Amino acid sequence: GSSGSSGENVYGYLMKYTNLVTGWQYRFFVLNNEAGLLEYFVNEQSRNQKPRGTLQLAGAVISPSDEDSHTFTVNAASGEQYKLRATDAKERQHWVSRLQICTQHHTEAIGKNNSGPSSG
Repeated sequence: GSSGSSGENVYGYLMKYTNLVTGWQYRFFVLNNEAGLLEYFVNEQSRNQKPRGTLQLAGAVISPSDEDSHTFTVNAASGEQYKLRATDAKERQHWVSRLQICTQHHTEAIGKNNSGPSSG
C-alpha cells in the first residue's frame, strides 16, 4: 500500500439516498481524520451549522458498487450503510481509498483505554 505521511481533510459534494420517490440528492460531506466521524450537511453553506447526521467509520467497510461509474457504500460496525456518489470516476477512488484507510487506521488505533485521572 501507500503510507499517507500527510493527512488532509477530505470533502466533496456527494449524492445521498433520502428515499425512493425523491431518490438521490446532491449534498456536502466532510470527513474527520482527527475524530474519525463522517458528517454531512444539506450544503456547503451549512459548515458551521449543526450537522444533519453522523456515521462512525472506526470498524467500517467500504464496498464500491459496479452498477454506475461513480458509486460506493460506507458500512458501519454497528450496522448502518451509507449510499453516496462521487463527483466523478476519478474522485471515486479517492474517497473509497481514503476512507478505507481511515476506517482501519482508526479501528486499529483504538486500544488501551486511558480515561485520564488528570486533566487541565
